[PDB]
Amino acid sequence: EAPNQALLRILKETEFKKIKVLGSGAFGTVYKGLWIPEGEKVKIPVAIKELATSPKANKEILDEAYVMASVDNPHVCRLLGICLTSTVQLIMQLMPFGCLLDYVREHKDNIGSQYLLNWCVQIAKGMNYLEDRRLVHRDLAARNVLVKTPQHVKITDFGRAKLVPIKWMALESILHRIYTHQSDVWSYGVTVWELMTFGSKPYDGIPASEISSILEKGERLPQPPICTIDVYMIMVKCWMIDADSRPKFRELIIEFSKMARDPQRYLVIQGDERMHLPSPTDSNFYEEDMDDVVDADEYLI
Ligand SMILES: CO[C@H]1CCN(c2nccc(Nc3cc4c(cn3)nc(C)n4C(C)C)n2)C[C@H]1F
Repeated sequence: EAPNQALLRILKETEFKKIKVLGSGAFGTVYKGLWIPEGEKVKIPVAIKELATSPKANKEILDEAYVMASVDNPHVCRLLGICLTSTVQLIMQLMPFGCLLDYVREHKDNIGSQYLLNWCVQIAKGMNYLEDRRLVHRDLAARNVLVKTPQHVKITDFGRAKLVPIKWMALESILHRIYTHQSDVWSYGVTVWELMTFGSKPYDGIPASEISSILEKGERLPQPPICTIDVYMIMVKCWMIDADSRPKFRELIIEFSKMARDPQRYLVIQGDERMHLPSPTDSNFYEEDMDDVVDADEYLI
């Protein structure tokens, strides 16, 4: 197929400063930082993913760097560059509000129908872009959707993307390890369920080995209280046994968009419309020298 002419930017260690730790797991650690390129007079807020050195872990991060440097969409996280130190670090855009999963849990009392439905549209747009680029995510979940601003979310975590999270997986994937854009649609349905329930764990208490049998019988995630039959019906269609019967991401963009034009007809939330989240039109929305700071989305070379 088509040659991948994406540019892999090699960044000097001296061009960026680690500020604090954002998260730490088995992979290594993610830091909040600033990237001050060449003689540009710009400070770009960045997230630095730093890898111990084992030949296997270095290949896995370079496989993720390959995919992440090959995407370019407002609703997908792109790789700004890599730094070749003794460790190997991925330079990414800072998503200051973290993962959408923790965001819905921490801010449920100020999350209205407008925000929820717009997030669904944005995720479907990012996913439809990945489809255009012939990329199967294989790990779509609310934990892997990051928040740039409460009004702007992006799909990330390409560590499993190709051309195991059982409770988010399609039945063909659990049983036969078959991954399609239609298996991503199933994971999209589960992600929406996570948003609509304000961060509830799917099939809470049920062990992962029991899921495949539960799905085969016909058991699915329940109707969230805020969901009208209109929204639940969509989630349900993402969980059909026949992958081809499931909606396409382009149809999900359309369906969630029609709904986002009249959000209270499709999601029933007490106190909705009187709820407000931070916006770039708020005071003190934007610690260091705030001079010459530019978001990665506006920094293009
Ligand atoms: C497991 O590795 C993950 C780490 C998170 N990730 C990612 N992609 C693109 C941008 C980005 N930036 C980013 C990540 C942040 C963040 C601010 N900005 N605050 C927190 C708490 N986190 C994560 C650790 C979830 N983070 C995708 C993968 F790199």
